[PDB]
Amino acid sequence: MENFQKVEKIGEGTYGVVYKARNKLTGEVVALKKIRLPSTAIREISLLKELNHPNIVKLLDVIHTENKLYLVFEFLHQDLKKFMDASALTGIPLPLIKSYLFQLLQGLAFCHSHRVLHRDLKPQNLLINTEGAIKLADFGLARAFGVPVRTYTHEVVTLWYRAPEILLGCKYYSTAVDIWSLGCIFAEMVTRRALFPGDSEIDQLFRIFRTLGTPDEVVWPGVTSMPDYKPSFPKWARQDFSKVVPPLDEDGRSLLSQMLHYDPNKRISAKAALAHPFFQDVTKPVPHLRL
Ligand SMILES: Cc1nc(C)c(-c2ccnc(Nc3ccc(N(C)C)c(Cl)c3)n2)s1
Repeated sequence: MENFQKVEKIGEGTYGVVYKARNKLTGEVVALKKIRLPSTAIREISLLKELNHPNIVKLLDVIHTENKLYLVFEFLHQDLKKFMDASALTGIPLPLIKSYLFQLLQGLAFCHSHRVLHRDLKPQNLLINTEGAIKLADFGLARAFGVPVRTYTHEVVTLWYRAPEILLGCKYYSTAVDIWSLGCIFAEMVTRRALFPGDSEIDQLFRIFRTLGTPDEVVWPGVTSMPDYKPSFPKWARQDFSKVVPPLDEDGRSLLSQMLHYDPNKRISAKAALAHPFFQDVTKPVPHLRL
């Protein structure tokens, strides 16, 4: 770590704090994730160094030294969260929303083809550059490790993009959890409001049920047998997407509805989503970035 000079803090994840830093050997600026503290973890994270794609933030190095684990990522100039906040008065242009969703589906189709799941997509780990690219950052493992950031900071775990199977206690979930999260982020880019801003696990689940209807065996076979399912859940009727994401057109609303299917087996895959008619006229616009 003597080779890196911290510039400023740029983020706080669930298990690590992220800094902008300078590599003293090469002169390059990087994003450095510091995890406060497992051999299986070192091996699995090292496998992520091989997972290279245009829509994935490059994991440059894994440094294991003195009861800390440092992840060195390529540096991108802004996150989607800052861009959405900066665009709150005007809205992100629909062609740019479509480009970003298309690129993130390309990134997910690639990592899902290598049986790599993100598991915690959110605007703070979607990174953009001045050329119009957007990239997925910091893929999570199935087994969590290290001191959680919430125990030594004022930061809280966001549940807003969590798939309903995770909230209902499925421990052997699929790549469909990332498609759900991405659908939630797509709706938030379009409407400029989070789709399901829950502040507890039950509030998160009941916000999903109030919009999409309480799931039952008809729409989700096996839902009533899931670990955290309760027959005492209130029964809410489903709402129309025309109410949930105006002014999205019918192709975008149909795609979103397929990304938000309750049954993970019915939920569209990233590969199938790339072929959706919504992307017939996709382009790659330039964002207006204030850095
Ligand atoms: C939570 C995160 N995890 C990672 C690994 C992150 C990462 C990876 C690569 N580049 C960047 N850049 C970046 C992020 C945020 C900001 N401001 C707007 C908060 C900036 Cl100015 C740059 N962040 S951000």
